Order: sequence, then structure tokens, then C-alpha cells
Amino acid sequence: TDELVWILGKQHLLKTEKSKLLSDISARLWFTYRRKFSPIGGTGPSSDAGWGCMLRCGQMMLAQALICRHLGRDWSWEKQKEQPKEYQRILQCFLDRKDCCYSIHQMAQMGVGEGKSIGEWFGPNTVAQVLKKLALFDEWNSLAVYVSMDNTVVIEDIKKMCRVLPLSACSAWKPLLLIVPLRLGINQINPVYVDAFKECFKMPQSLGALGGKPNNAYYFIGFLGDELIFLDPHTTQTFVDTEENGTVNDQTFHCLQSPQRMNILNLDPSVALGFFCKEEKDFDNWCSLVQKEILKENLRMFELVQKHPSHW
Amino acid sequence: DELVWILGKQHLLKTEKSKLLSDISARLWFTYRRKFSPIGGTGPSSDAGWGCMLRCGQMMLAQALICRHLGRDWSWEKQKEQPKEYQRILQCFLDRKDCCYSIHQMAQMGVGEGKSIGEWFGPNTVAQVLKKLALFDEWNSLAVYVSMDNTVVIEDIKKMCRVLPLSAYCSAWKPLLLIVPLRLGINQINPVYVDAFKECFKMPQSLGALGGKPNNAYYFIGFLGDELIFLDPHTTQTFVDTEENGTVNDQTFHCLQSPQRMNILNLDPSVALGFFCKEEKDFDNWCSLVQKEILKENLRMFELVQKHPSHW
Repeated sequence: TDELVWILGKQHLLKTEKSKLLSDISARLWFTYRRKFSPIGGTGPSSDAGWGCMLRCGQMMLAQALICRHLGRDWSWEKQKEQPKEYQRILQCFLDRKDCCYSIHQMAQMGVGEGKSIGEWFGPNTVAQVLKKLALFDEWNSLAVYVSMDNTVVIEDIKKMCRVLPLSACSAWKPLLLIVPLRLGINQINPVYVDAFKECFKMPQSLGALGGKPNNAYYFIGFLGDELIFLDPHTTQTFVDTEENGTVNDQTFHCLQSPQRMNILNLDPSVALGFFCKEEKDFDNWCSLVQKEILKENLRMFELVQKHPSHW
Repeated sequence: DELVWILGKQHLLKTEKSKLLSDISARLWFTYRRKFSPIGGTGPSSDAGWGCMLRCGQMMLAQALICRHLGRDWSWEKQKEQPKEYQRILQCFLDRKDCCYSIHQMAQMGVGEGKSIGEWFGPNTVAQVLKKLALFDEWNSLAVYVSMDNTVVIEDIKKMCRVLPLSAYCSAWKPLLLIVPLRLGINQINPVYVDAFKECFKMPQSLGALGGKPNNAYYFIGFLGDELIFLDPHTTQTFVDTEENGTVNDQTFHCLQSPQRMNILNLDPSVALGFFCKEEKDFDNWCSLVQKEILKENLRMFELVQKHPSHW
């Protein structure tokens, strides 16, 4: 009994800290299928039920990065009455209306640019590219988004992406959303990658992972033993819009159900790991952890290199 | 008196030299500039020495915009009162942060591809830059398709360009900028691709090609015999800003020189073809010409396939 549980870089004891575990999971922003929103593109869907689940999981990963950026990993929506202004502003980016930058509308529209019709389910690499492009429109957050190719993360490319020239004749660092799409096996996850996969969830920078079969996408946030813990978008809820006072009710955006688990060995092999590095020191620390916990394996789950691989 | 091809139009070298010259000078020409506002506040105030592929990208895109609004046959020389689209297209490329395809915006977008402001990068990178910047141009509302692995996919393009009716009344087609990055050899162009490469410049949809060695990028617009004809950005001119009446002096944006030539066999093997398909019929027509002239080769320069390649 009382196994150690990991959720997004934070540890909880199963029995003695069950309440802390549960509140940490319910404090994450939860995005499910919605219905009765304005038809996407005018004549498109008014509900993403049945097709939108990977977009929903992308939203949950991005929101977690945003929550951490402004409010920190230890923040919770239940611990105080007067919410920081940033919370409501973050949440409202994900409302189901075209004028919100990370809405189902904008994500589905951006998918078209990746050659996916509005209404198509698509996998983790595609949603990673969708997130990268949508971030270009968010001046408030002004995120760098790095999506690895060929299982390889390049240090110098990231630093170039994140370092911003001084305005006046100090270099700033753009907070980094780092996504690593991976294929962990042909049909099932190869046991050789299990420990390294688990290690990812133990890193303070961890935003978990995107995964699942087509039309069964889940947002994986941690693990206990050989089971992954995930948030599930497969509940259709009515569109919730802002009130007259400019705020939106957050009730339906937090999951208070019993946490859901699945065996890692049942997970579809196509995943995308997510990490958030607020400052250069965070990315440097992430590199150290990867070097220690990931690169030590003979069959490496992904690669971390200093210089951009030179092409023939 | 050879037949000369420039961007889908034929000209007789001796008998029609004047028409050939006028056709070439009519294209919008973008060169290095100096004394513009420092990129990012403390960055370069000139792109001399590094901006040449960005300039060639500008020239290719400008050609597409001109064709979209005014037509391939249109010339700034043929009338006194210019259509309003001419100055509006030109001003998209002014060396100002507030212009959507400025040197400023292109270099800044390159950062998101892992390239520092001031770095030269190749045809694939500038293609991705163009694709992202097009997201911000609501006037033109272009689809930008950049092929991967030498392969153009028909169904992906059609999904990208066909837009749902706005009202419950017909599907529009977004005008398409189609870019095909290719590597045609290891150190020089494999002679086997020469005929197919030439065929591209003969198609009515042809925007020519982007190419050249690092820091020696040229915009190829046609050919004569075994020589390519190009526009050369490697002259440093002074930043041109708007006059009090809102227009810009356009004299330095048209190249009045003798056509610039080089032997095809001296071309850097790393290129990107560009094509413009204003409507679906233009794209269907392009597919037919490619099927006839490109795919017939035993060694094909690129692939054009119906269904998105299956992956293991």
C-alpha cells in the first residue's frame, strides 16, 4: 500500500496523501467535447463530440503550460477566493468561440493548414504543429514552441528560438513549450522504453503526454506502478460562455471524478511528450535530467544533441 | 532567335527581345537594403551579406500576389493610373515591421524555425517562413503548401484549399502557393533532371524557383537553351519608405538590366519550385501538366500522388 504517485513532476503518497493527489488532479484545467457552440466556419460542426478529442488533449497540455507560466505548478483554484487575473485570462483562451486564440474553432481551422479537413481526428504530431502555429497569434504569452523531428531535440536550435534580442542598444528568454512526438513501438509500446517514459513524468518541467488510438485521445498526466493516470475529454458538455461581468464559470473545466488509469502496455505507441521551461535555467536543468535519466539507456527513447545535425 | 521561357510565357529571343525585356523588368525585384529600422530594435539595419534567400522568397511571393490580383500579363508600364492592388502588394514588402512580408517579419519568423536574425537559410526554411506569414495576411487569404519528401499530395492540397460555405452558399477555393523543395544531386544538378526542371518554367502556374549556394541565392524565372535566367538580390539599395500621398517610389523595385544568366549545370542542387493555382481548375490543370511532363521520366524530379502516403 501507499505507493508513490507522480503527477506532472510532483509526487504524492497514495494512501497518506490521497486527498493531495486528488486535489492536484482536479486543479488541472479539463477540456472535454462541447456542444451548441457556433458552427465552425459557419456551416461546420457545432459540436466536436466524436472527432475533437486530440484537440481537447492539446488544449489541456497547453493550458497546463500557461498555468505554470503565470501562476506556478503549486497553484490551485480551490485554495483561495480571489483568483489572480491571469487564471481567468488563461481559461478564456480555450472557450469555444472563433475569437479565442486556442478555441476548438481556431485549432480545427489551423488543422486545415496541415491538410486536415475540419472535423478530422489527427494524431500528436499534427496537433503539436497546430499548437506551434496558434502560439504565433498569442502576444500576451509570447511562447516559443519547439516540436522535435526524428526523435531528436537540438539544444542550439532551442536557444536560438528562445533568446530574444534586447529592445534598446539584456537578452530575454521566451518561455518554452517543448513537444517531442515519438513512436514507441510498431503495435504496442516496447518494454525497453517504459522506464524512460515514466522518468519524463518525474521531471519538474513535465507537461505529461498526448496519446491514444484514433478517436480515443487522452491527456496523460502521471503514473502509479505500471498504470498511467490521464484526463479524459470523452464527455460532451454544453458550451459555456463568459458572463456579463467578463468572467466565465470554471465548474465544468475541472475534473472531480475518480482519476482514471490504464496499463502503459495498452497505450498506443504514438505519443508526444510535453515539457515547459519558463527560463533558460529551466531548459538547462531539463537537459541535465534527460542526460541522466534518458540518454543512459542503450535503446534511447529520444536524443538530445548540442548542435543542429549537419546535412549532407 | 531561340525560344525563351519566363514564368509560363514564351518569348522569341531576336524577333521579340523588347517583349522579353519588358516581361522581366515588369517583375517585382527585391534586393538587399540598408538604413531601415533595426530588426528587433538592436538587430541589423541592413540585410546585405545575409538576406538574399529572404529577398528571393519575397520575389516569388510577390509574383504570386501580382498574378492573383492583376494577372500574369499585367505590367506596371502599360498604364498611367495604376490599379490600387499594385501599390498595396508592393507595400507588403517594405522594410518595415508593420509590413506583413517585410524583411523584419521574415527574419523574425525564421527565429521560430531555429534561425537567429541575421542567419542565411535555404529554400525549405524560407518556404515554411512564407507559409507562417501567410497566416497573418487576411487580404490575400492564401493557402501555402510546402511538399515534404519530394511528394505533392492531391487530396491534402484540396483539403487545404477548399473552404466550407460560410452560410447554410458554396465551397470557395483559397488561391494556392505551391512550393516544392528538392535536392537534385549531391554537389551539382544531376543531368537527368534538367529537362523536367525546364518543363516547370513552361507551365502557366510557374513562379519559377528559389535556389543558389549559401549567401548566393537567386530567383530563377526562366531559361534559354541550357542557361537559366534569374533575378539577383545582391545589390544594396537604400530603404524606400512611403511618401506623403501614401505611395512608394517604385523605380528601384523593377530590374532594368540585361537578363541575368547562368548554366543550369552550375546550379546548386538545393532548390524549391514554386507554382500558383488561383482556382481549383488551375490546380487540376497543373496536375495534368506534371503528369504529362514530369512523371513520365524514369527518374522523376518529384512525385504527385492522390492519397496521403500510408505509414507503418
